[PDB]
Amino acid sequence: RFLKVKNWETEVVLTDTLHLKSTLETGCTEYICMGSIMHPATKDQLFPLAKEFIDQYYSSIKRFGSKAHMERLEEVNKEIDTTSTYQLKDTELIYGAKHAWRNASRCVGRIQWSKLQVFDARDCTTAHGMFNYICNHVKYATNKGNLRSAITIFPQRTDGKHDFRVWNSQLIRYAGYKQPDGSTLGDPANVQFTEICIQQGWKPPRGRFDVLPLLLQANGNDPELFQIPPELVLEVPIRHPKFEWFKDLGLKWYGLPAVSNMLLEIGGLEFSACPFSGWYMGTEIGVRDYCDNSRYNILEEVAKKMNLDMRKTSSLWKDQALVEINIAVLYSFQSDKVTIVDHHSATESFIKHMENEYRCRGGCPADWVWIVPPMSGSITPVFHQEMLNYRLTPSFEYQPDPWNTHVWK
Amino acid sequence: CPRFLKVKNWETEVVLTDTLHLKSTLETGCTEYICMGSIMHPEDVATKDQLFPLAKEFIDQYYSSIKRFGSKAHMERLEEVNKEIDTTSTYQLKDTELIYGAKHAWRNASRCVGRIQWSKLQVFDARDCTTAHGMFNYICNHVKYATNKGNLRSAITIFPQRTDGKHDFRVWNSQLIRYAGYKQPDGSTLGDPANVQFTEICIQQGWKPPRGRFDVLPLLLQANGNDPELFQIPPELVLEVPIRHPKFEWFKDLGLKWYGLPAVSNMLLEIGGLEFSACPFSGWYMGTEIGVRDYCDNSRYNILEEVAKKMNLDMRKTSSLWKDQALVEINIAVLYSFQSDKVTIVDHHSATESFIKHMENEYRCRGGCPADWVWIVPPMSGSITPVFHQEMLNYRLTPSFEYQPDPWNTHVWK
Ligand code: HEM
Ligand code: HEM
Ligand SMILES: Cc1cc(N)nc2cc(-c3ccc(CN)cc3)ccc12
Ligand SMILES: Cc1cc(N)nc2cc(-c3ccc(CN)cc3)ccc12
Ligand SMILES: C[C@H](O)[C@H](O)[C@H]1CNc2nc(N)[nH]c(=O)c2N1
Ligand SMILES: C[C@H](O)[C@H](O)[C@H]1CNc2nc(N)[nH]c(=O)c2N1
Ligand SMILES: [Zn+2]
Repeated sequence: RFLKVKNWETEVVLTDTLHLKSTLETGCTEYICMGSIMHPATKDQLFPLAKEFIDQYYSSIKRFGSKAHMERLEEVNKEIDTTSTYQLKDTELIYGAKHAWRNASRCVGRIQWSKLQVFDARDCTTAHGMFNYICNHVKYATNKGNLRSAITIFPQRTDGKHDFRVWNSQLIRYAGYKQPDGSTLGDPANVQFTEICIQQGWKPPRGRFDVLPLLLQANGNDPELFQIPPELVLEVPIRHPKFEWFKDLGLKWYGLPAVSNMLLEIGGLEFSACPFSGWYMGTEIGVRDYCDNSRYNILEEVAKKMNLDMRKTSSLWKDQALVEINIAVLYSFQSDKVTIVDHHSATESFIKHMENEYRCRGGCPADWVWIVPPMSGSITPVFHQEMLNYRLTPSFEYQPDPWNTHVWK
Repeated sequence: CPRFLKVKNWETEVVLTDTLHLKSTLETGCTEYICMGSIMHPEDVATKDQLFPLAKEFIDQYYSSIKRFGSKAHMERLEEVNKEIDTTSTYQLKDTELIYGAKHAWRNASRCVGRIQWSKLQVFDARDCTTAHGMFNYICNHVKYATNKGNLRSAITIFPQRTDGKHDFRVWNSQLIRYAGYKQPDGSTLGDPANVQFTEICIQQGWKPPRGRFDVLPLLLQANGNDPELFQIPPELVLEVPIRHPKFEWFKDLGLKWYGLPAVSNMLLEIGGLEFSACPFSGWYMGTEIGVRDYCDNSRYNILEEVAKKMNLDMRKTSSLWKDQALVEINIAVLYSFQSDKVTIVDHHSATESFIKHMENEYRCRGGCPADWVWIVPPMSGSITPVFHQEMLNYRLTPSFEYQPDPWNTHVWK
């Protein structure tokens, strides 16, 4: 049955028919909602999954039931029969990748989904080759600050014993170190991965913003360390348009957000290595990266320099320091002409994007809990926007951290 | 379902195990293939057969709570209720049961961040009420008691339950205390835009509006299914706070003020299958309720722009975050004004911190705590409050507070 979503600010009402095409589960039941939970093949299973994907591909290019469509199905069935798997055509690969992004309920940036540069790395066989592909990705995506969305797709999972994995959670991240006393130098989110690198032979500068090495795993072998050429890593020193002391905090960040630990699923096939990149919404750095307790935690230091009253919470000193930090981040990127979007602008685009999708697609899966920005929620248009969440394929999925699964040789 | 459900806090890595969801009663609106957790809203009267098991379930729960489950008293109460349903098709709650039910409707309110206080709730029994004048009397006493000269005390007043659905008691007001909103011919709105509809209804019922920015609405009260009647709440019973700012001298020049007592009156209380259509209840405010939503919402007082102008922020780029900056100062002002005037209020950092402690305790001692993340997380600065990183489970336990249609949509005029 059709479902309605209402915007309470504008009273605009959209009708969802798209959810009727979903097949994967949300995590919820009729009795319990799990909307705030972060994480709620064989020949036999594979072909219908493949058949489904091939179907909507040919439906997308308006050639459903064509001879070419029929033949492709017959070709895929025979190939699963003989080899227990199948390979995607280049067109299918690109379509599948764009629609995995399109279907990403938690991404507020999806108005861009069809502008995605797809790099086909399924011929890769070694970690050295993975390194090369990734360098090319980073260079292309960065584009001297005029960032471009991209995804590099490495060979699909075979028997599960020969997975390609990027062990980094992002291509570019700063190191974190457990200090002797107990605190943390650098980025606390990355303390474990940093130690994994150090064990593998990485010589840490033990600085505050050390770019981590790539830890790359090809065909199920032991992962190998590589250093991204520094000239490929674009960074932005964070300063504030009024507070001239803000630069004295010695903060900077990287311009390219590039998530590398997720799994891309297309027509039953699993791509365990598929780093993808876009550009930042300011809050991702300014709110989460800098102000989470389990992160850089600079709220105190900034509020002190703003000489704010920090004894009582009701002075909202945390709230004030937060806005200023996020002003600094936006101002810094824009001044260095590195692509960035503020949460007001991003959330506006998303409402516009939703309207588009309801119009041409009959819906848009959207995770309110993740779509609403981590600051100033209700003065953004998405706060008052009702959303329906459901799981469409092709999709990006979570997967276990490889150091929990890998058997070292 | 399985017997155990785990939730994680991603900031502290604390994990909690929920068994209480097994007692869940109604549908959530979600299914296996769709989540509706951001949907605001995902005659009637129960029959003898429908009522029997619902009352039994509640009476069982009550006697379980006072450690007398299976006792002679438990069994006699069950038999008494059963016979009363059999021969009257309804039943009456004992005072103890009524008080227990009301407290637990609040305890079970998944959208409420303030539930650490749930056991401290003054329950006013108004089931002897027969007329709108009497409703007015009970409601005045509620306001005076709850307000306590600024030392607010949470309270609920419960009017007679529903019978045949044609004799409902209703408070037509959405809250006991709200400001009027007036639509102007030129398209603009004076006062509170959120209340324009109810204001017009009052004006049609006979109310003479002062037509100001902060006119307290009259009470519109329906007893026993009769046409509603208008009453003016004694002005001295309405505690208000002028909003000023601890640094900005000019903030007072905005002429803003708000009322101290948040008292919601359009919800339905459901206990053991009985339905109390008029059950006004009140607590004290979280600042953002007034400072973010009431003031800064576009379809509300919308002073963000004017505050920004007096702060001389660049308002041409959104990326200057002039809105964000203004919003903070506004909420600073609200909190400062209330505290200075010794009127009870809580900032979002305190409330969310208290709620986390509450939730943990509930998981520990009750086996869970239904919570709606979408409502629990505050409308500003979400990620720097401890609830943002806390996974939650939402499900519906009874007794409960429910939504119900606005009474003008269904009322048969005499
Ligand atoms: C082009 C600019 C983009 C912007 C501004 C943007 C913005 C965002 C933001 C703010 C989040 C929440 C991140 C967090 O809080 O951790 C997010 C999540 C996500 N994005 Fe986008 N994004 C962009 C491009 C992309 C691209 C190119 C892809 C894939 C091809 C993508 C796929 C995803 C996925 C899969 C998630 C959430 C993963 C999960 O937790 O399930 N995004 N995005
Ligand atoms: C004691 C101080 C209290 C505080 C600080 C508090 C705080 C809040 C807040 C901030 C909300 C969200 C409101 C909104 O965003 O519009 C809320 C909702 C709610 N509260 Fe509380 N509350 C308190 C007392 C109470 C009491 C005494 C009751 C009932 C006995 C109650 C029942 C509810 C219910 C049923 C909702 C959500 C209603 C819905 O589903 O829309 N609360 N509370
Ligand atoms: C492609 C892209 C762009 C962007 N601005 N942010 C992302 C953020 C994520 C992301 C990052 C981290 C997590 C879990 N901490 C969940 C999602 C993934 C991709 C992103
Ligand atoms: C008892 C109590 C205290 C408080 N501070 N806020 C409430 C807020 C509500 C509430 C207010 C508004 C809405 C829908 N706009 C839904 C629930 C209900 C009760 C409250
Ligand atoms: C669309 C969305 O569900 C709606 O605007 C909700 C979101 N969360 C909320 N949370 C609270 N506390 N109060 C609200 O009014 C809302 N509004
Ligand atoms: C518990 C909760 O689901 C978790 O902290 C989520 C909430 N919403 C989020 N939203 C975004 N965009 N990013 C996040 O990491 C989170 N964290
Ligand atoms: Zn759900």
